[PDB]
Amino acid sequence: NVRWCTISQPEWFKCRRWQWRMKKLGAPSITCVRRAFALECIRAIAEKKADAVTLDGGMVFEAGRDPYKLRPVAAEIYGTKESPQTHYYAVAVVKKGSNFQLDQLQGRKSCHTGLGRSAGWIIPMGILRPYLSWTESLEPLQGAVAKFFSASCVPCIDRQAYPNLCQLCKGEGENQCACSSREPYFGYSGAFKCLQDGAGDVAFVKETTVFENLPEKADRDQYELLCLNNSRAPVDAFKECHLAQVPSHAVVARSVDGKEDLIWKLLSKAQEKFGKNKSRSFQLFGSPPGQRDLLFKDSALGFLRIPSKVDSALYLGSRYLTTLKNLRETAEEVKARYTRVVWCAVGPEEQKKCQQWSQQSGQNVTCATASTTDDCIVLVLKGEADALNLDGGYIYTAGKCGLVPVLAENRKSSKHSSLDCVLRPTEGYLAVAVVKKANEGLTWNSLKDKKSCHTAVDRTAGWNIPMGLIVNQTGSCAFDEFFSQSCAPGADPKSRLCALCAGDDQGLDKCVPNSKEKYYGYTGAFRCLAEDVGDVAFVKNDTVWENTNGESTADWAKNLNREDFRLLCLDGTRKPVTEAQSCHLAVAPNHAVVSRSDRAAHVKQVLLHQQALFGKNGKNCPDKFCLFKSETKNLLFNDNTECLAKLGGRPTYEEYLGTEYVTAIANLKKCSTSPLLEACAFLTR
Ligand SMILES: *[C@@H]1O[C@H](CO)[C@@H](O[C@@H]2O[C@H](CO)[C@@H](O[C@@H]3O[C@H](CO[C@H]4O[C@H](CO[C@H]5O[C@H](CO)[C@@H](O)[C@H](O)[C@@H]5O)[C@@H](O)[C@H](O[C@H]5O[C@H](CO)[C@@H](O)[C@H](O)[C@@H]5O)[C@@H]4O)[C@@H](O)[C@H](O)[C@@H]3O)[C@H](O)[C@H]2NC(C)=O)[C@H](O)[C@H]1NC(C)=O
Ligand SMILES: *[C@@H]1O[C@H](CO)[C@@H](O[C@@H]2O[C@H](CO)[C@@H](O[C@@H]3O[C@H](CO)[C@@H](O)[C@H](O)[C@@H]3O)[C@H](O)[C@H]2NC(C)=O)[C@H](O)[C@H]1NC(C)=O
Ligand SMILES: *[C@@H]1O[C@H](CO)[C@@H](O)[C@H](O)[C@H]1NC(C)=O
Ligand SMILES: [Fe+3]
Ligand SMILES: [Fe+3]
Repeated sequence: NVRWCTISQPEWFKCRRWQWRMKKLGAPSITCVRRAFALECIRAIAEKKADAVTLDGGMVFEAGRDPYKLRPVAAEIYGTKESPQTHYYAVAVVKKGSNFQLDQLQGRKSCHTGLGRSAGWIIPMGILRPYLSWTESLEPLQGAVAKFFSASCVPCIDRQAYPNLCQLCKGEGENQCACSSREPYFGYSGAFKCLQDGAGDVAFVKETTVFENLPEKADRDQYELLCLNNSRAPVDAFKECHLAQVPSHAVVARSVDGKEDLIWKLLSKAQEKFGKNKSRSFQLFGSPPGQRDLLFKDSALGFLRIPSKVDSALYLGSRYLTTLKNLRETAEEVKARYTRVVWCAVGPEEQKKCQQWSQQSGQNVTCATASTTDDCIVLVLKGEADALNLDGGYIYTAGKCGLVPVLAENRKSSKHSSLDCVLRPTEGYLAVAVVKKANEGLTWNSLKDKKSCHTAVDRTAGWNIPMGLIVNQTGSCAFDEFFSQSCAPGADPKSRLCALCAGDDQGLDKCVPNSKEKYYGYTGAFRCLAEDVGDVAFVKNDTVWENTNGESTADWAKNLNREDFRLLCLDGTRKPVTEAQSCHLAVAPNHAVVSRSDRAAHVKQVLLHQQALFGKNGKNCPDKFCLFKSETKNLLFNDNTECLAKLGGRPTYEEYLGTEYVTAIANLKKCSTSPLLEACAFLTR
């Protein structure tokens, strides 16, 4: 049983018509909950009084927020049968023979589909905003818009407060300018009817609205499209004369106990039975004259199922998310947001370092925190954060979600002193497998059923290199059953890969992938080996050196003689820590700062500026703040980092990491699926 939320009597009548029509096809059953508007349904679903409803992108946004916390489980697909699309275009339709252009809309009368709707509100108001003369302190956007156009019809608007924005609305009193089918001028088709009846000079609807209302070209010849360059165009030239491409309408459900399986089941069979061109009796994507788009959009081809990790912000995307959120902020807030760089911190300790950086940077750098690196990637994707420095295996994940490399970590080399660190090339680190010397008979061959220590899952040295090699050599994909017990932060806490993880000093958050887990990272995985919790540690060369022989002042690593450890070589021999060059697993590319394509240049410029103040030969280091020092913790950047080096021209994730490593990651990735990887797949549609 799925409870569908309807916001009107004509929508309720279709649901009920769909409910009876379902029964004979066998499960699931559909219930028709009656509400008045979109937010009521949002609240109904959140309160478990209903299960599904289809919203427009502006509503999708609001439904994802607290305290609703709803996610889009399926999206409507538009377009043709052979040429589908899962987005649409917001356009401005004018009647042919008008002298106004897009700039000349002040003092005109307009038609809108709804307040806070994609094509009808959000999209057109982000374009008109310079013409608005909005002084944000005196009134809201609705107040600036009210004095911009003369009369109008924008349903859902406060009729009592902005009567001119409801003045052109064709509704009957105290139901006129309503947020549903009650107002005849509501919706895309209702907006077109407002233009067609000559009430408004322009209607803001989608690209197919004029095609669905005027079947013959002769009547369609009397309309035009206002383009962005302040020109005009014919209605079939929408793909060149639109305002923005907006993501399609999605069905939403609860994040927890959402009934998404039943919802999809029901949606799949309905679309297969009464879809577009499927039956004579019932049309799912077909609704009555005078009341279009009931439940779903009219002439929608079907439903595209959305991946579990994709939320409402991810579904909508940073581009739409910017424009929506930018309308909510002021010009100066918007200005300041683009200027500031928001760094993403993984964990508690990193956040503290970032906050110190922020205050020392005079709020030039701002922080955001996530508990994992993956969460931070997601925040970068959402636009909530701007950047973070990442290990190569995470860079793969970020690049597959479209983030690009900006600057790489560059430490002290053996050759140059000449060429500046910024202009000096990265050398790459050596991936090693370290053991205690006192456990003789431990070779690379005798590795099965031993205890292991990894920096984290998906990382280069602690994960991708040894597990990729082991999978290849075993010829199996069950890495969970290779070692007897491990500590690989990022695995299932109830699995055996988390079995040796410590948690904090209270022992909570065991196997978490951040600095609060005792055995996390380069430092923690060595510590795991050093304290004899595991038999092998997969880390880099530098870690062994930095944590032995008086280098580390930490009490666990303070009494460590470097001659008590060996390096397992891939030829079955052991070697001392001085011959890492002849005994390593692979060479890994250095950790780099990733960012979004449009933020990359700004982030780069800013990071160069910050490096001069707080870096290795920083002006404020070491008396004020040192960006690369974290008390051997490697918070934000590795403590050994000499500077952040510039990369070459255009490099993608594949170019930075390298074909061989990318393919190596690729083959290892076939053994297990990542939800985030599935979600980024869908976002790069
Ligand atoms: C595997 O990783 C190794 C570590 O990353 C790497 O060895 C490093 O190699 C680089 C260049 O290749 C060396 O850089 C050179 O450093 C010298 C100056 O070094 C001296 O001072 C540093 C810093 O000392 C201070 O800071 C530390 C820690 O913050 C404090 O403990 C210390 O008290 C100081 O306050 C120090 O690290 C060096 O110590 C090393 O060498 C001495 C003997 O010389 C040893 O007794 C000691 O245990 C340690 O091994 C040294 O005192 C500089 O003048 C040169 O121009 C150059 O920049 C690094 O020092 C070296 N690091 C270490 C820890 O050895 C290996 O190259 C790498 N292997 C491969 C195959 O890649
Ligand atoms: C684990 O095994 C897999 C499968 O053998 C390894 O992937 C293989 O990697 C090699 C080199 O990285 C690929 O070969 C290359 O092919 C190209 C184009 O044909 C050629 O120009 C290169 O010179 C090279 O020969 C090979 O295609 C690839 N195999 C598959 C099935 O993708 C993987 O690297 C191994 N893992 C680790 C950690 O070494
Ligand atoms: C912040 O950036 C501005 C502009 O580049 C610069 O003048 C200022 O000194 C910076 N402050 C810090 C501490 O980075
Ligand atoms: Fe819409
Ligand atoms: Fe690494």
